[PDB]
Amino acid sequence: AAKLTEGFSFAQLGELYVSSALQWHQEGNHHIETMVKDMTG
Amino acid sequence: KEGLFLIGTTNYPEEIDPGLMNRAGRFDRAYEIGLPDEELRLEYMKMRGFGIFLSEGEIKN
Amino acid sequence: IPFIYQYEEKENERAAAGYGTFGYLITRIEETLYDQYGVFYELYASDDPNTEYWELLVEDVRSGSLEPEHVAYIFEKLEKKTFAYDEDEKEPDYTVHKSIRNSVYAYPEKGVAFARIPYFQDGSIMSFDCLFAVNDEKMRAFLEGVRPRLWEKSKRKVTVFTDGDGGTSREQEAIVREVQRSQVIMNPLLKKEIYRSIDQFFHSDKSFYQTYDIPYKRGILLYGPPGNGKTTLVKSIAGSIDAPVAYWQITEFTSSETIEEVFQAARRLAPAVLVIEDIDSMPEDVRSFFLNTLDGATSKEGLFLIGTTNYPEEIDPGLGRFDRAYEIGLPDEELRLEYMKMRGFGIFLSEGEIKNAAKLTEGFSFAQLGELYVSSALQWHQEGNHHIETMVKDMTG
Repeated sequence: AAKLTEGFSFAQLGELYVSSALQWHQEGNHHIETMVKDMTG
Repeated sequence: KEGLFLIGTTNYPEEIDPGLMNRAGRFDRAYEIGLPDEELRLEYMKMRGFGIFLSEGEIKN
Repeated sequence: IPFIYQYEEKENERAAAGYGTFGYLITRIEETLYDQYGVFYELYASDDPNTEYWELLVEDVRSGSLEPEHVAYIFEKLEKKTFAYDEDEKEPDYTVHKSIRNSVYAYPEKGVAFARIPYFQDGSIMSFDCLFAVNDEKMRAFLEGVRPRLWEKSKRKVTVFTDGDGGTSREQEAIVREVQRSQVIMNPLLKKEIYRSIDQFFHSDKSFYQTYDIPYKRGILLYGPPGNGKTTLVKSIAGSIDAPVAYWQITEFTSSETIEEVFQAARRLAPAVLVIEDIDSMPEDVRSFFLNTLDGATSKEGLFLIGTTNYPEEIDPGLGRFDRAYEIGLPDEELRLEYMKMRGFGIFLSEGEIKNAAKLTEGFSFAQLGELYVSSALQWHQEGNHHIETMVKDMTG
């Protein structure tokens, strides 16, 4: 995830954390690769 | 300790400070409240009371 | 555990400053009310900050009403008489009557009594306003009655709010001219429509609003090209309504603060019509806040707002946040003709001459028909001759 987050601000890595946290806490599933690719686009 | 839930309103989303948006703190989701479609207009007219003086067909019309 | 101050007070040093005079006056006011009415009045406000019903008291005394009875003077050698005359008001009142300060008054049927107790300090003469009642139920009924009395009294008046640097200035004015509905010169179809709201809001039973579940408020915008007499029209509409009328004069001092003052003061006269002329003159930094007072989450009821603008563009950017916006154009032939009979052309013209003059005044504003009237009047009053056809043709050119 460090490798895929090129061009990411610290804030964006933070917003990634909160959004990735719910999913793991909601769906038992984090889906970071899906979420980094969706947050870039 | 323990939680403010903020709700902001605007008729002019263009004049919004963009810093407000898509952060978990500050406003993390925005929703558009748009003109009602026909099904919703018909729903509004019924609860509002148009049925007092309008027939079921006059309201549909 | 030790105490620094060990001085032991004479019992004479326990006395409360000012209480010996005040408690003595209150006791005597109560003894005197008992002697005259046979009941016991109790203090309910020792220096009442409320002014509304204290102003009703003064107007009651001033106008010779039977209801408030003069019970006693407080100090033998302070004033027993006063007069309404204040040189700062527009309309002087020369009424002379018994003083309010230095007096005790009672509304004996109401069970409520008033004493304005004088005292000396820095260096003027001031007073404690003291309110008495025979029991809690009468006190409450008296308070509940204040607003309906103020309402009836303000039907008979027009209240102007002029925004200033400190705040808004309230000014009551006599209804020197009453206005019948037949004197509202206006497009008949739209006159009919507006008066449906007005008659329901002011001249009917209020049950309509509860039956259809309809907020009890309204706001209409009257717009059109300049000189179309919008202002004279709104005053004419306002004058046809059997309810207090309040005019709000936007100035360069209008802020979100004066707005709230004016609306809270009008809302005390609810139901009332609130006239707002040239709402386009208000500063652009309060306009967002202003439109919220009419439709926001905490907007209130009881007011029928009527505004006028020449720039509908700038007031209600959604043009829509007023309930309805009506265009007032220049008068067509029949309106021009109603105008001429109401303004008094029939003084010096035959009916044929009026009909004709209505016909020749195409494109005339109401103001221009007015300026025609004054100029045509002199001639008939100066030369025995009116020469309207000559004067309309000369005023167009």
